[PDB]
Amino acid sequence: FNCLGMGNRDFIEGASGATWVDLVLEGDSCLTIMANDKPTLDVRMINIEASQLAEVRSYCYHASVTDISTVARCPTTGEAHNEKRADSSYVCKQGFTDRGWGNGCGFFGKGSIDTCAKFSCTSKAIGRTIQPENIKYKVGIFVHGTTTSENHGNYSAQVGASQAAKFTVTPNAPSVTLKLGDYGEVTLDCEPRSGLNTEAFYVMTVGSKSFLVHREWFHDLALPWTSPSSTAWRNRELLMEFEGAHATKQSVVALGSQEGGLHQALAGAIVVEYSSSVMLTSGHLKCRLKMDKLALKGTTYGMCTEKFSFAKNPVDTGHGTVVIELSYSGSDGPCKIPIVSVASLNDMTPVGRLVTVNPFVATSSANSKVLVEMEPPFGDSYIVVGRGDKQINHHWHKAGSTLG
Amino acid sequence: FNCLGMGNRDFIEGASGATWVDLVLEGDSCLTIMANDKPTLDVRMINIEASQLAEVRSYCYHASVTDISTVARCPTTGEAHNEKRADSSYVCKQGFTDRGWGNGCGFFGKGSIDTCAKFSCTSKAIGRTIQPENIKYKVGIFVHGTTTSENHGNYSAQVGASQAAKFTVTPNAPSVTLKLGDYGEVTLDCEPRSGLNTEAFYVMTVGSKSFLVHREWFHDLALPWTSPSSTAWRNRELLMEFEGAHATKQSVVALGSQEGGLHQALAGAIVVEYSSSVMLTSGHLKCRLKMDKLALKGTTYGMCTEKFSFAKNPVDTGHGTVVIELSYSGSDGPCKIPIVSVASLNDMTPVGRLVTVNPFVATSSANSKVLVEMEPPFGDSYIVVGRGDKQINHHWHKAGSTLG
Amino acid sequence: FNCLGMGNRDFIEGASGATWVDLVLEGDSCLTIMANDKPTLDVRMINIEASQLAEVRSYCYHASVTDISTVARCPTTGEAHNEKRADSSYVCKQGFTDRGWGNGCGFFGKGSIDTCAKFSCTSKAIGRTIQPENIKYKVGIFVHGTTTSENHGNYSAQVGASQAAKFTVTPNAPSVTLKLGDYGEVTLDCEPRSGLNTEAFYVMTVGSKSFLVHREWFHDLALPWTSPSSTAWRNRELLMEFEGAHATKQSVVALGSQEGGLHQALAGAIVVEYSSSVMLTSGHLKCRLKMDKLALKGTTYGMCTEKFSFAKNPVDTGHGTVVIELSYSGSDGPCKIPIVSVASLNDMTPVGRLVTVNPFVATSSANSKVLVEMEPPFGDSYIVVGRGDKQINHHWHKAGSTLG
Amino acid sequence: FNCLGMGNRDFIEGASGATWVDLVLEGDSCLTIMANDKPTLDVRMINIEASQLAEVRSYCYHASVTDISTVARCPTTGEAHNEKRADSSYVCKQGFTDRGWGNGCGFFGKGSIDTCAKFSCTSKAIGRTIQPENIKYKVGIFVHGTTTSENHGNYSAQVGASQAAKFTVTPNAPSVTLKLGDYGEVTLDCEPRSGLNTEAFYVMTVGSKSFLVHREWFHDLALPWTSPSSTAWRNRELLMEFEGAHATKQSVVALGSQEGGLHQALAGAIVVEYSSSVMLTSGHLKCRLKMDKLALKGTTYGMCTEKFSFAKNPVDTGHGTVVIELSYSGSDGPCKIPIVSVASLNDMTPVGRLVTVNPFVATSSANSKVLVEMEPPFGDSYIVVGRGDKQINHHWHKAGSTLG
Repeated sequence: FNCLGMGNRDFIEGASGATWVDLVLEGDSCLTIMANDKPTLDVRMINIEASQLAEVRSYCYHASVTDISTVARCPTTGEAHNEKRADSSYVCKQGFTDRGWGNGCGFFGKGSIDTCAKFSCTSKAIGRTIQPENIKYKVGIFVHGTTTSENHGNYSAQVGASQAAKFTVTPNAPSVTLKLGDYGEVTLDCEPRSGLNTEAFYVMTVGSKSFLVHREWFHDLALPWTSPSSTAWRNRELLMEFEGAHATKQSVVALGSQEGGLHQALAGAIVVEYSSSVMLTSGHLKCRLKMDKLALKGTTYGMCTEKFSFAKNPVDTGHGTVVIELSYSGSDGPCKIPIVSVASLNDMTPVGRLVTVNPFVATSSANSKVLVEMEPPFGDSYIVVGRGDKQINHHWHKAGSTLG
Repeated sequence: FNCLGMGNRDFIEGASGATWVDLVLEGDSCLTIMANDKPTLDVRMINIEASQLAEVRSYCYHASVTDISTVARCPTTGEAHNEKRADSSYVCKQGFTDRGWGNGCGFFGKGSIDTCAKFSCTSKAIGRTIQPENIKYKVGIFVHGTTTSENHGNYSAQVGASQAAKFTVTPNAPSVTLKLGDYGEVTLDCEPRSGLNTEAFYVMTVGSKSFLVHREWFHDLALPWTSPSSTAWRNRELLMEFEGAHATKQSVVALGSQEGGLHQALAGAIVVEYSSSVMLTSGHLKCRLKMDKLALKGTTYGMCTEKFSFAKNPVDTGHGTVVIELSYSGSDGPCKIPIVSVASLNDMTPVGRLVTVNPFVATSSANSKVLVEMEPPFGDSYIVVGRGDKQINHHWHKAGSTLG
Repeated sequence: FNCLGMGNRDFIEGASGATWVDLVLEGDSCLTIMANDKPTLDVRMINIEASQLAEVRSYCYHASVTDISTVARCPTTGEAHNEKRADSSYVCKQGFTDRGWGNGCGFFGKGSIDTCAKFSCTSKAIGRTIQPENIKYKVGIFVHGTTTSENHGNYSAQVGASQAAKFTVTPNAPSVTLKLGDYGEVTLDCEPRSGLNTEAFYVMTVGSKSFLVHREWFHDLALPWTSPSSTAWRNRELLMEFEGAHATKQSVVALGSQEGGLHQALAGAIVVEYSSSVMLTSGHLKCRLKMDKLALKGTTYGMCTEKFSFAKNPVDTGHGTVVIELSYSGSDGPCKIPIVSVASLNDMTPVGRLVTVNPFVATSSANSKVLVEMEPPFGDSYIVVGRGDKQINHHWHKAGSTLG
Repeated sequence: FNCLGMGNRDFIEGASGATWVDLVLEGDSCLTIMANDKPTLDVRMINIEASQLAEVRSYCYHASVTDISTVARCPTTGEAHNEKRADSSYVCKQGFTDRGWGNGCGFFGKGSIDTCAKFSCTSKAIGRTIQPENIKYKVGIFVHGTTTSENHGNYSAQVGASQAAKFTVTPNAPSVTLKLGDYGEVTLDCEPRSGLNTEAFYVMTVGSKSFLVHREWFHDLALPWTSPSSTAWRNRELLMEFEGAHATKQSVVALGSQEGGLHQALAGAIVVEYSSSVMLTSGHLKCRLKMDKLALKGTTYGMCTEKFSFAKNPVDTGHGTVVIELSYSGSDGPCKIPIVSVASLNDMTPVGRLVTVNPFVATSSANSKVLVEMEPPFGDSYIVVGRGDKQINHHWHKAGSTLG
């Protein structure tokens, strides 16, 4: 639900003195937001849920052809009529067959036939339309408070400490205030109506899969169709072959399923999960994250007085940061972790910066663990933890591409 | 099995003094052969049977993907190996997933994965090749002896009177003599090796249907294949999608059946029935029909002496002939029917001609029926039946297209 | 201008007692109309002329790319601007090139460029629309009066004898009365508005040829376009390739002509001649031909008394008629030609019928020629010309398909 | 001809103690080679020249159709023969036209015609094949001796100082020794036969452009063709339309040029310059560069004693290096430039490394300039130039991606 470890992570820095930041969150992106005097926040799109889908029409890709009958007349006795032309379920076709004395006619020549067969649809793809007002954006937010290697990405654990929440914004309720315990509150003013091209396509369901197809390409589809406004199948003939007629009988058969060809045409189309409501992969939700009522807690606790150790030594996170896990030996917590990223032990001016702002031991229990993410400078530096003569340190070297 | 009534009927006239005629018989054609002093014959291709088909290869159009497993390793610990790479039934694929502290790795970055799945073919199309020496042409022959409206097209009935037979010619036995009772014998010298382009294509079986496809188009088919010379499926990946991998697991699924797309590509291809042997629609069999030992029987019987009547009045057959059915009142048969097609009753010179040459009452039973086909001249003429003062007659007018 | 000899000739027979006949005349068809007590008429569509074509838009299929210039800036000095972006005749494109000390920049990296080139259209296809009210149908009519082998199909010659005319019908003037001398007058009430699908397509001109293209297919054309409502070429880039940029210069070239590809897409499209006005191949003009004021002249002249001869013996015209040319030896004309088509010389009842109704020698000059078309019965008949003991005759036999 | 500034530059490091290095040089790549105790070398592919191209065949894409004639005969008089069927330059076609009395025939029906027209090819595309033994690889080599900002990329200037050469390798002479003055000699053993897929395609020339097309796709081309083995155009009809024949005349015209459609099919095909010989864009030439007889000159000259200055301050080259230009005030040259890249002025241990190994003032003239490229460590360092109390220095900070 938060960012550390994700492939797609971006860092957004609030401008100087600004209590808010503009965000563009997408289906796959995880954003880490850092603003002056604010705890660091992760924000990520979880999903987009469109609920009230309405059918536009259906196409049969697999038809059933049964109950074939042919009525026949001799040459010169007029056109055959098959009484099944009265049943709207049946497809009928006028034809002719060679007749003569050998097959029951007094005259030789073309005898009339009329051949019918029941058409039913075995499998159909249903096209549905999305209404822009029935679109829920679900978003996860995480505050970089105290966490461990083990629990950092554990949602229920972070909810536990008032350090994460999930919430929904809709066109109708595009703004949400959510309290984060002692951190106070953040609001998100989003623009859910300018997030998705809702009506430039349909949701089409084909078997176990559903797609986002063009709504024009969908109309031009060459298959038998039904609408709410036309319950009877039209263009049924597309899925049927009237075979060669002979004497007084004629075969009629349905094509095999056309599903495979649909998945063919549906190559570059987005795939989406559909049950009662559709879940959209692609998100483009703009939001303003407001942090005027968010606070950095723990900024004035006394500094932890006892020794720390590295439970996990620093590793490059691949996001242009470095992360450690500390274990704190003391039982004087809650307390502020003295930690800085410096150029040398002889000069303690902070040159690196913390992503986990204001790292904090939050319990009086001994040996609790605290994960800290930071951005050391390029070249050599040291991570120095602890104060006075309890300090520990670790060298770091941050480099980039080798020669090439 | 014979021609009267068929849509596709041609008339072939033996040349003057010639005891044989060259014939080209095709899948659908019925030939009526008339030669000097010979009874009229119908000859038609019944079918072409290729027996000893040999597989060239098979293509899977519907695959089954099961037993998916993924083995995963952390970044810097090397490439994952999935032990299923040892099973030739499984398709495997190297991949990578984002790993870090959050999903069990001491280091952040791309962790190796190796994902396998069993591939089995649910439905395959089998391509077979025809051997030009294993091709039977089955042919029906009919002699225009005595027949009735009722029995004319009845094979067992004509076999009864020695007036029809069926027979086979092969490359190995391309000539057949067949006795036709008192009519004697006819031989057919055919050229079965110059009848079919046997090796310019394959017989391909797709579900319940079989087709004659190009043997080059068949090689270029993009599907997983097996040969007798390679029992293991190759190019299996064509019917599989390795889905997105995440952490330590990855989905793998088979495409749906591709059958429908095959019937698509198989539009202008010939359809053929295949069980143990294939039956070919298209025939082009050249034969010489030899009639030197065939005779017109009944040419010197006494003329029937009693009255005839028209059981069926003359009708245009649509083949440029006219057909009647006579009933013969006499019991002096077997006897020759006196019948001619003349310009007027005052001039009995034959101007029309008989297709049923030498019509004959073949029994002493009273009231037997005899069908007679003939070609009256254009304009007015008369069909005159009987001799002396027992004669009956019917006017005929033969016209063509109205003004236009 | 009339029918004898044409491939596409139909015969239309006025109904009994009817002074008018409904006609459907098409681009290629020639109609012979026969009505009771009326001279026989030929009617044929000559052409359809749409005049007031209006442009809908134009597409350039061959462009000229000239006067290329590139303006370049060093990395860190900002985006290059090419002053030709002010000229609407020029197409411009922002780019980048590798820069460094070696090519005049204090800094290494991507330097900005801006490259322009003049676009002019060398050859364009112009799409025009037809207005249904500006459509002239030109029609030729011919009356089967006296004609010779030589002059029968000679328009100026028939106009000479008041036996042919040409005339126009428009939506605005859909009815025309035209006098035919002593034959009186015929009127044609046509429906020019229900003759052509005028607005389901455009007239498109590509070089020396013009076509009737879909008006939707025409919009979707992927070429640079101009309208009367937009005089500047849009989508010019379609006919240009901006080549690879290097340092401070970049090549830009036009594609070659696209004309050939248009003729490719224009395969099944109708071809039409366009100059000031378009001439349409396809006609479907409905007319009522009214003959209440048309008369058969010559019906009561005295019968020609002298000998005729066959200047040309009877030949099958291939239209289900037979035509002769007579020479008339007498100088008693104008006079009625006694000619009939009979079953035998011993029975002069007319059984054949004249297409050239009331054949007539129209001059007192000796040895004038008169062409006569007729429809003899099937089988044998005679053409008997002259009266009393001056009569000549010719046998005719009319047959149809040989046996087959 | 050398690398500094190029977009595509790679750095190759000779292995420890190794006097040779394996290189893969490609059409666009520039390689900088650094080996122990050797001057740094740049090596780049300049081009690949295939000379002895042989035609395989030619296709006409633009035909000229002229001198049309039609010979015609009346129905029943037999087939027309056009005497131009004797000229191999003419394309002829049998046809039929409606004939009758109106256009000079005694009989009505289909009259025979035979229509011919001269075919000449206006423009043709010629397909040529490359012989793997006639392929020259041209290669530029540069030694990182003394150079200035101004002359570094100036070939004639570097040849001047024995610091660059160009040379050719062929299948027949795949190895080249080239002397570089006081630097000694380098040899390149290349594998020109394993560099290009010479015979998997043809060189096809279409107007002003030439392409590398498949040699199979080239055979299947549907255009009129000629080979050295068949000087007469075959399949000419592809570029001609025999228009509708009428009476005794028939139009015949050539299609327009097909060139545009070729450039269409030739989208993803490589473009190459062809005159007498072809120049190939794509190179893949493997070479072993041997440096056993190459030496670092100047390694034991006395250190320059006077002051340097920065003529150009250090800039990031975008290749993961930094380059400066020094001006040397002294006139004691030739002399060794003391220059090092250190962590701090208080610790002169070299931590950065020189790409311009052993930088050297090569003249006694005052104020000569010397360019130096180097790779400082990440973070802070200093470039220190000069010895004793004549030293100058410049701070450097090398960083990478900002937070994100």
